[PDB]
Amino acid sequence: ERKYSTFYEQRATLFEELPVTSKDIIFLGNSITNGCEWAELFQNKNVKNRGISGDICMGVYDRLDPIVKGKPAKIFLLIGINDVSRGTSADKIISEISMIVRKIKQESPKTKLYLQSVLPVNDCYGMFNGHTSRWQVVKQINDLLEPLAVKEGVAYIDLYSHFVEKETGKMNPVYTNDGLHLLGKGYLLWRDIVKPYVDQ
Amino acid sequence: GERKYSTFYEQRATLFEELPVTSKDIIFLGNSITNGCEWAELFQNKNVKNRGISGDICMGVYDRLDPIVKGKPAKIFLLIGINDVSRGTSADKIISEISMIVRKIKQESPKTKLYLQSVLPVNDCYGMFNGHTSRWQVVKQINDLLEPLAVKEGVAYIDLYSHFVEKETGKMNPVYTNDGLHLLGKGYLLWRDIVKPYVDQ
Ligand SMILES: [Mg+2]
Ligand SMILES: [Mg+2]
Repeated sequence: ERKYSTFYEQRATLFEELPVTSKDIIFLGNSITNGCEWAELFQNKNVKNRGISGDICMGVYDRLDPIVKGKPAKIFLLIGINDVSRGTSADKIISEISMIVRKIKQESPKTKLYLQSVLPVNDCYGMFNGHTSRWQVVKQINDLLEPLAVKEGVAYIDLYSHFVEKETGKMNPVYTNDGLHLLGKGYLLWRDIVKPYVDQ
Repeated sequence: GERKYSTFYEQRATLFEELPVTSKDIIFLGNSITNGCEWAELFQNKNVKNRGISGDICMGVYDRLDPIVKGKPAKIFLLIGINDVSRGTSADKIISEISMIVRKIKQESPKTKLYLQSVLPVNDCYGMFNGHTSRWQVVKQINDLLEPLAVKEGVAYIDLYSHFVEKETGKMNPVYTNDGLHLLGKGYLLWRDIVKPYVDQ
């Protein structure tokens, strides 16, 4: 909306005022990143939120500078579900994620970059139909995102296999109250999956 | 619309239920104006924690005190009411509900220092959140009563409003906002400057 536009500039202007240091562990993405208290979840003061609700691949791309100038230890990226909601193809989304990977590697070569599987979605709550109705695209993106990681020599994290239900290909509803965002237990699963990579 | 705000509240609330609160913790508690900051970064203080929920109202804050107060935090910083203003709620009923937050906090964690922060001015200039912005006058009505309440209950009143407002208009200085309601980074630096002395008492 005009709200997501305005919220973007609020969060982006704030991040411009906060220093990133070489010890930092950045979580970078859309609402699913924005929704967490990352330092609390890992109990690690070097872990920082660079999530913006409604963010898309090129929104993340356009605000790398206040993050990369700090040369953080780690970036955990989760992006693309909002690009799905706009009818963008997995291939187009992969090309944009490529720009982010290559920009990070060039501006901050020492940063460990971890590409996180797009999370599954679920239309069972009848919300975010632009997202939940393109549930098949989640798999499409990750089947390309993993080889993108191998080619660019960066880690791929499979969150998807944990959050997904075997026989639907949709978000386990115990992780979500809308089919898109995580409840507490959703972030506790994330924590258990990614924790070993926060402590590499 | 209100469904996304309702589900977002349960999302933030259930996460806070999994996040332990301790005797050293400094809590920023309130609505999207609290939610929007990275508090521990703003104050370079690992003890400072975000319990902001976009869209929250006084009774939404009241109903979620348990997982904050049971850890007996060092400080709570409260900023709440503008979403109640947006529902046509009177400054009197708002104060009434803020008074129940204050007594629950004292009762459950009496060593917790509580700080009551002036409700921030709004500005209809951007034509956004017209529920909030048309009612810019109700801001100062709440604050006229909020300072005497603090004094009554023996808790701090922090005046943010006098720094954010344009005295000529009675509205949010557009330099701190792109929508009439929420803060730009600059907005949060002005907030830090005002509150850091209370954060470090
Ligand atoms: Mg559920
Ligand atoms: Mg402005």
